[PDB]
Amino acid sequence: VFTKLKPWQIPKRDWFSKDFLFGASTSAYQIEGAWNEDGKGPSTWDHFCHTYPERISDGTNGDVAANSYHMYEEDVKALKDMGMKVYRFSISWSRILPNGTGKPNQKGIDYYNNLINSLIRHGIVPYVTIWHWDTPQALEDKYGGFLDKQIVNDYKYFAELCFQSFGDRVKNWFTFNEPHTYCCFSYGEGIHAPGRCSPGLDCAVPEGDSLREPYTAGHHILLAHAEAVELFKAHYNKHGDSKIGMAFDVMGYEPYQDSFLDDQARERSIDYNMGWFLEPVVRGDYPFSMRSLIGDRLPMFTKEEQEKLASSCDIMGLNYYTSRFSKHVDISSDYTPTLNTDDAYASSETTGSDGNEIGPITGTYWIYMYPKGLTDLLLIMKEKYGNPPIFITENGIADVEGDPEMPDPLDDWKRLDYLQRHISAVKDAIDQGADVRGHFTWGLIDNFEWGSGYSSRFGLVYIDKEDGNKRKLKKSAKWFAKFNSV
Amino acid sequence: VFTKLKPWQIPKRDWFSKDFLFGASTSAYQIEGAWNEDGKGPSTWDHFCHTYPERISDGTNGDVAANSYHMYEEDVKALKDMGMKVYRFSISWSRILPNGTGKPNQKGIDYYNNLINSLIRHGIVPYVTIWHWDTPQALEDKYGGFLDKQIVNDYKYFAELCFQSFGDRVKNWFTFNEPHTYCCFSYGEGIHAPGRCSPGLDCAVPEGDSLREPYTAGHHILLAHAEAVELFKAHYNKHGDSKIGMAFDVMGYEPYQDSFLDDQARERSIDYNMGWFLEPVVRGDYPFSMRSLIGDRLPMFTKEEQEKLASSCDIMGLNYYTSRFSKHVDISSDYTPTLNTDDAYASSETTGSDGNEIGPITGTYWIYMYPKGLTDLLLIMKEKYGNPPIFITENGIADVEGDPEMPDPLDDWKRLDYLQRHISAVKDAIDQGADVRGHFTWGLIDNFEWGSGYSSRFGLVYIDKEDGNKRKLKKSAKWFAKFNSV
Amino acid sequence: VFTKLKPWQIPKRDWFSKDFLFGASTSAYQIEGAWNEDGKGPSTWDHFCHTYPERISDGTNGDVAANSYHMYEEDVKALKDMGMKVYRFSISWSRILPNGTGKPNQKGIDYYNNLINSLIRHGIVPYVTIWHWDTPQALEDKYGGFLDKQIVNDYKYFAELCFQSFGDRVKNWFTFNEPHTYCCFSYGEGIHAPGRCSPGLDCAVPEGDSLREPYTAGHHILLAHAEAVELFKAHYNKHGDSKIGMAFDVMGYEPYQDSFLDDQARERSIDYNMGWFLEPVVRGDYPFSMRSLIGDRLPMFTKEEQEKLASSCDIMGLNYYTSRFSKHVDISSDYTPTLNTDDAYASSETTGSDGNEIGPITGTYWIYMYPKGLTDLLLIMKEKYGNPPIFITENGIADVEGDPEMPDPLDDWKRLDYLQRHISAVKDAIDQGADVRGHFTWGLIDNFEWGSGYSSRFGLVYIDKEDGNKRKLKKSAKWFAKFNSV
Amino acid sequence: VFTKLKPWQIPKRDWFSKDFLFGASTSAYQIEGAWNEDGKGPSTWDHFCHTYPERISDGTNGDVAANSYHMYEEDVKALKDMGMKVYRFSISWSRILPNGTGKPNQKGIDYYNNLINSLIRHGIVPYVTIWHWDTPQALEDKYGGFLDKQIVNDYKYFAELCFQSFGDRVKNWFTFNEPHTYCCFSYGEGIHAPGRCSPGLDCAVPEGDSLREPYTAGHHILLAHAEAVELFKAHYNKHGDSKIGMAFDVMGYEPYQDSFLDDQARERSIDYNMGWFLEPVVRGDYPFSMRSLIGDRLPMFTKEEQEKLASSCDIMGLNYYTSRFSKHVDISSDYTPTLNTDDAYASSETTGSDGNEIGPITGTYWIYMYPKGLTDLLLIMKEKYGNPPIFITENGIADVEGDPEMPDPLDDWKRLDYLQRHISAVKDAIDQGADVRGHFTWGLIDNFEWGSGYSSRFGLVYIDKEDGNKRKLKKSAKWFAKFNSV
Ligand SMILES: O=[N+]([O-])c1ccc(O)c([N+](=O)[O-])c1
Ligand SMILES: O=[N+]([O-])c1ccc(O)c([N+](=O)[O-])c1
Ligand SMILES: O=[N+]([O-])c1ccc(O)c([N+](=O)[O-])c1
Ligand SMILES: O=[N+]([O-])c1ccc(O)c([N+](=O)[O-])c1
Ligand SMILES: *[C@H]1O[C@H](CO)[C@@H](O)[C@H](O)[C@H]1F
Ligand SMILES: *[C@H]1O[C@H](CO)[C@@H](O)[C@H](O)[C@H]1F
Ligand SMILES: *[C@H]1O[C@H](CO)[C@@H](O)[C@H](O)[C@H]1F
Ligand SMILES: *[C@H]1O[C@H](CO)[C@@H](O)[C@H](O)[C@H]1F
Repeated sequence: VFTKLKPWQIPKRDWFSKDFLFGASTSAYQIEGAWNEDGKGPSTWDHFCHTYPERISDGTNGDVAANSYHMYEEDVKALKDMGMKVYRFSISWSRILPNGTGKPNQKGIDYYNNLINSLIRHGIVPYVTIWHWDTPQALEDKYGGFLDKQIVNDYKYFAELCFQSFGDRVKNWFTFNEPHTYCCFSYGEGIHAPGRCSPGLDCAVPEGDSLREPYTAGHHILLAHAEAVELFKAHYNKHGDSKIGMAFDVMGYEPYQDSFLDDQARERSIDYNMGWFLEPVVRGDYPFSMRSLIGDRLPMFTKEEQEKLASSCDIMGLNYYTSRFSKHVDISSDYTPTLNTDDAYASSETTGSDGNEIGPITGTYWIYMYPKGLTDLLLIMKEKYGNPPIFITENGIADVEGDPEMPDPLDDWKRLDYLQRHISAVKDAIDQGADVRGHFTWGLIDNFEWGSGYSSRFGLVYIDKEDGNKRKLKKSAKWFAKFNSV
Repeated sequence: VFTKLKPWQIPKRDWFSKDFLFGASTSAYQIEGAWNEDGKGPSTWDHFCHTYPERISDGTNGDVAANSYHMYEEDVKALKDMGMKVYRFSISWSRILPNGTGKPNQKGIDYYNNLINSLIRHGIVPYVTIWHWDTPQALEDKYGGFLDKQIVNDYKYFAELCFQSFGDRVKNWFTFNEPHTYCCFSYGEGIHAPGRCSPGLDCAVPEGDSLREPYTAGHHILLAHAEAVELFKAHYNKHGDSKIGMAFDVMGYEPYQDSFLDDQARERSIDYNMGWFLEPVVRGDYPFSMRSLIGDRLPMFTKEEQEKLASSCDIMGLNYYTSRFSKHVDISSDYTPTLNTDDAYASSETTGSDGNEIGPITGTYWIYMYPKGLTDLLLIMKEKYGNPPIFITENGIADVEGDPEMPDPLDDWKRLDYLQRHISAVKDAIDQGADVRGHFTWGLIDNFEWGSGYSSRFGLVYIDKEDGNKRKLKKSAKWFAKFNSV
Repeated sequence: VFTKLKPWQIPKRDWFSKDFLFGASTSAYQIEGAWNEDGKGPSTWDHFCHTYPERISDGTNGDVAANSYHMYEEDVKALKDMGMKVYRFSISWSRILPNGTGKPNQKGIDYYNNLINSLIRHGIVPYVTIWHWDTPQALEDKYGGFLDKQIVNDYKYFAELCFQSFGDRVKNWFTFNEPHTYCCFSYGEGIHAPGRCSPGLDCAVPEGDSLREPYTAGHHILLAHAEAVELFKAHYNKHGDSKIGMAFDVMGYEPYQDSFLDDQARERSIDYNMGWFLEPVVRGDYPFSMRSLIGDRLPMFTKEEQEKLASSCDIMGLNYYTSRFSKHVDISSDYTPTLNTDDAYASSETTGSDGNEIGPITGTYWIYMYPKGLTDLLLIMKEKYGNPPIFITENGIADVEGDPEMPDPLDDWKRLDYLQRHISAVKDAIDQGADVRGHFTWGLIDNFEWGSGYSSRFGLVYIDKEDGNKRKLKKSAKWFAKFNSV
Repeated sequence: VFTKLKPWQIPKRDWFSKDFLFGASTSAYQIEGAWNEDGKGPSTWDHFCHTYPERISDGTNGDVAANSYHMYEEDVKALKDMGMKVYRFSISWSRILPNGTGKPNQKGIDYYNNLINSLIRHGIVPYVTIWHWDTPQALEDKYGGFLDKQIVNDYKYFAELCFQSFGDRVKNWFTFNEPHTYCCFSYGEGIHAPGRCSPGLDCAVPEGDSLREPYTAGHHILLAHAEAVELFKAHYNKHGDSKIGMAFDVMGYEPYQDSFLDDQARERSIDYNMGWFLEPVVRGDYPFSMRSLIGDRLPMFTKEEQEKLASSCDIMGLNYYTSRFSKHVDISSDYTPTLNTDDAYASSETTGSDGNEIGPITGTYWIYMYPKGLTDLLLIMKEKYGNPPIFITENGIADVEGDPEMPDPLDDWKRLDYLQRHISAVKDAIDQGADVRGHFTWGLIDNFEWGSGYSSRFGLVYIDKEDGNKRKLKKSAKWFAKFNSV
């Protein structure tokens, strides 16, 4: 049993202002393929699938993906067929600068220009993510990538190349997508590229430090962000018509039990999941809870860095899927952190004190449906962080390959119902005064879901692997066509 | 200008239930004198005035004080004349056990029995504080007093002697009064006996550690408390008619500025000022904020100790005078704590972000009038800590000797107005559901105010030093006589 | 110490609708100079500085001021450089009709036409104040100016000349600016032109009646207003695209103490400060509190006048700077009013019952920062007076010449912070449903601040007296350029 | 149609605390008879019926009334049969001091002692009204009664005689009952004894001043009250077990229409009806609205009088029947007050702006049922005047002689339903925190209703005029017997 909305509860486009923006997202590694064509350099993700293919659940990789490097016109067509106003895509760093640094790859640039111009031809606004986990392996080999401060200037140069090549047409940018997921998975658990973790943990490269490397990578992301935004505002915003921000993964939290301790744990969960990266772009420092618990493992900003970081986003993206219960862990003699996420002293529980799961499972094991958590986080943005302009830059569910209760990949009523509930939760936040400007479904098309490969399908549009990677509208996509009055 | 209540706003006795208790407090060192009579041993406070007399502002000490060791019948008479229902006094450890341990001093015991029996004769209920800063100097010399765990068992034995000698008549007990003030002043700033602080700070004995000794003393107080309460419940409560708790100094806090940082600082101020000692008797551990900021300087409880501490108070005393603004301090490279109170990362400010003091000065430099802070703390007790039974075991103001705006020591309209506002703030909390059971003014009589000597007068009843230490009712006391319908 | 907003609390242009209007104000006498050029007649203010120069604090006058009669193009340029959408300026009655009545001065008219056309050329909307304290001295000499009903028809004719000359281009008008300040200062205290007060008070011309002349002048203003608005609606609004109202000085009030008496005093303060002039344009009579306290000194309206006055504003301006505490004064034998403002029976106090000032001083002695008072008054407009369209037609602070804490006249972070807090308070009112349509800073440029001369600088733009009256953008002005995305 | 409460909405005794007091009231002139027996002097009411019998609607008077001077034991019996805990009765001044002053009438005293002792024998507490409109005609003849200050001392002496004769047994006193009704009717409209009004108005003695005499009488009542209470507290409250206050007639008010003017009118209605007499005993002065509108016709208090009046009631009685709409009247040229009640500038309307009466008629033309008005006034007491102890000292309805819809005088379901609704409204106020201590129905027995004679029956107990003035329990009385569990 999965209870759907009553029909009079289904969102209508008029619930939202005329300037509010509906769209969908993808990322370069997840859809493009052509991983070695036209001069493209390898990324950490090319390298990690090619050297540790067993770390992808279903044995696949992104060498071809949805083949959007050649089929992008079909991605544009599917957006136009759903009536979407915005497409949020990412630039593959390694496609445009094969060595991370130096000579731009002109074919890489032409590709983005082609997609950009096609969107504009079709009345769709491009929102661009500069970096989406996607680091050139040349920079990884040369100095350990995000673990070395040399990443800061190299990223700055990449960002600049984006502004120069695409900024006359692209007016909305996100520097980084999901720094918290990236740091935890790539350098804490190590299940994501480049696959690092502490000795004795199970990841491709157990030569790292799960209590230190995530913070180091994180700190360089934030410094990279501040440099790029400074450069943008000084030399690439002459009309004053362009906006730049960052997109954050966020989970909602509820206290595990009715207890002032779990109330405190909940605030530590949110600092750690959201405030890690958001509190630096707001005030130029990490949350106090994090500095107090993580100490010398969490680098200090200089005064110049504090001030460059504070107020560095015109827009913020929130990538939201699900929520957890937050359960208080005591500081004690018998307990020491082993993963970076242990430093919150709050375990994320899928079941609450009364023995119930937080909401219904939606397909993949980690997406429990809890739209209230999203409205809650949006009200924190409003009340605590100054109500800056929010886009929901990811929201959606997977259908899991071979699941007997999702036998027809186009009949995604479950995805549709989740998306309708979340859009309705965004309406709730807007009615309560939250400054939300858009909703971008993850994903436009089924794509390579990292460690799960293609086996997790997140698209509004089906990618038929047995039929030449053809784009087919699912039931969800067809609802959007009607909703957007196409 | 000091604005008084309008007359229709003045509390009436009927505002409060018939079982609600109005009373006054004193402590042994502050009123008794007779510091070496009838076999009494010296305390840390005898020693500290006799060895470091220059640490008392006005050059005085407690050798004679109000001379309540001989004039207690006049203290009883003054309570009866105001119509008070309760007298909260302390037992001098050194009077009853001159060496801290061993043979009881029978004259010391007789004295308390005399006071107790006189109160009961006069219809007044005795509430007894076992320890009020007042440690035998023999235990201080032998092992450093509260800095050594041997204090735990020695205190237990003292408490037991109290229960045995006085428990057939005394049914309400506080183990300790103001642990937070005691730890900060006696071992942090070192302005109170035994006068210890870090090398390089200005106190009588700069041989201590202002970042460690306060926590050590504190931890032993809490262990001493748990042992005494365990012993009490097991062997001294056979009728089940007796109650035992602890009394805490508390300041109200308001955020310095409208900022989520100062909201966070405020919660750290309250943990540090109130939760330091209260959160152990509630859950058997210190506040998480304190463990996170203080780490190895804050001792761990064993599991037996956690469980003995949790729910160890039947009643709690709140000693309230004033409030502060709490201002957020960042964890940074350039900042290290030097006093224990630095570990809150929240400075207590008397002036707020708009440049105004929190409330009017009342006489002594640290008592700013802010009755709202008291209602607020009472609602935290209710909402956060389970609404346990609260007594206001201290509340009041000083008149400062020689102040030209308080030229007549009996005309204390200012004290009266403050007390009426605070009683009215207690009524506010009770109307909002806070379980408040009594209000004890500090102090019954002018007394030795520690480092300020007699120059700070806190009494409802004037002690005429030029007229044989005679008790004279002030205007405040006379209001109580009417209020209590005498 | 002057605490600034946290950076995430700073208003952004998007807080406000696209039709909301940001602008700045000036007045003719305060900026124009050229006080006797091109046929211009003298005003009461020319006369009052020339006959009583000692009544201007710093010994200056408005003979040249900012020299905007010749430098208006630089005023326009400074508005365009800040990105302002609206300029609210006043018409000098005496420039356009040197004798008050009769032959128009064509050069006077040409001047306004030049400013108007320049604003429109530069995309800026003109909002025009017809009269801003600025009465022709010929009418003052002939019949005592606003003290004689002949002012009513003479003003009507002046207004008509404005509508005829400028109404094809100007579509928003205010008949009068700050009647309450004008009546109190010019005829009560007498510190403003024409400088009248009761015998025995200290003003230039103590031949008046501080209990009667303010009400007489006031009543004629209101009658003048009703005549001009009747004429406007009947003959100068053929497209129905024009709006006409009045602008009121207002202070916020808080009760001095928690007392139903001070609650009553507060409502009398607001009637006297705001309702004096606003309640006539709403219902066609003065507030009942005023008629009850002022009796025969407060003229009666006829029925025709009541009906002409009621609903006579399409738009209202609120000129807001600061707030006061209102303290109840008793009607008693021993007390009689001497100034008109005594008739409120409520003294305006800068300090409250707890001994604190209402908010921080901002430079000049009478501007205490209290943005909450503005939101409060805006909610009274909404809830009590029918939520008519409100413009904040003045709001700002002075920097005082020679103040050692404002040594650099362009570094006006203090002004900027006050303005950001007030804009944010306007946002608060709008979120609570108040119909606020614009915010005009006082002043566009440093100017002649009446009895304080040039020594009080109110501008967003500095007027460099040592550099040829050159316009220089202050830090506040530069913030507006960014805020308005220029 | 008169809609009754649903049965589950009917008050139960347990709705109220165990100390809450249910009782009934009467007054001396209205029930006693024996108007010239045993040495009793005549009152203003004896004189007024005997000289102006045509001013009593039904041609009757109080010469015999209920004959309670001889049948008081039946009044006691009826209270005991209903289970009442309290009887509020008045002392006839003229019975106990036939000449107003001088030799006490011992038989008059014996009578009250007999009633008092009988109540106590029967477990009923006496609450005594010293004066209830009932002035000795000797004082009326000698100096015009309440119009001369000599009434002040004469009343003081009468009160003292009461305290001396009855104070060992009577512990609760009201100095005066309904001063506002008394002043308006006796000296404004003149329909009550001594029957005075302005020349040209229709009353027995149109030789008075309806704009001045009510205030003069009122002011002396208040001075008389302050003197008696001062004397009481100083010499007749040695155990501190006695309480003294005043009882006020009050109507509820609602604004006639939704208009800030009617909101203002409503506050003037309440000041005039309730605050006239209540604001003096609270703060020692009349309401500001009254001083502002009434000026020299409203006498000033001296400072001694202000302070003697302020806080002069331990208890307050509210006599409540009904409510009105308050409609704003303008201060204008064409309008001058003729009756004292015109000075509120607020007409009391029985019908509201929507054309509906405020509530259902209950029998007599002026009692419209509106229990909400009572809860409202009780919350004003709580929120504005300090929540002093309130008794509802009168509340009830008349059955009108010959009314065809009340043909059986004992079947008073209508009275019962009104009383149940009002008791329930008192419960509402108590639940919202109002300090209400008792409910006394007017009246214990049918009695002489002043200008309406016996034709208005207000009793819980019927007085059978055709059967020897026999007491018969009505349906209402029988409900009380059950309610009070008899
Ligand atoms: O586990 N997560 O919270 C989470 C969030 C965003 C993500 O993108 C992913 N992910 O790609 O596996 C996981
Ligand atoms: O400074 N304090 O907060 C504070 C509290 C209780 C106290 O007893 C004292 N004291 O005795 O100095 C001081
Ligand atoms: O004192 N004021 O409230 C006030 C208001 C507006 C004003 O314009 C002035 N003023 O020009 O001096 C003063
Ligand atoms: O008319 N009234 O409001 C009112 C009030 C109390 C009353 O006692 C009377 N009365 O006796 O006629 C009348
Ligand atoms: C947002 O989450 C989705 C779902 O896990 C991922 O595919 C994206 O890459 C991440 F950006
Ligand atoms: C409570 O505070 C008072 C006032 O500072 C001290 O005298 C007491 O000893 C403390 F217990
Ligand atoms: C508004 O107030 C400002 C500041 O006092 C004055 O300069 C203006 O003339 C008045 F309209
Ligand atoms: C209370 O009102 C009742 C009903 O009008 C009168 O009879 C009383 O005398 C008055 F006190």
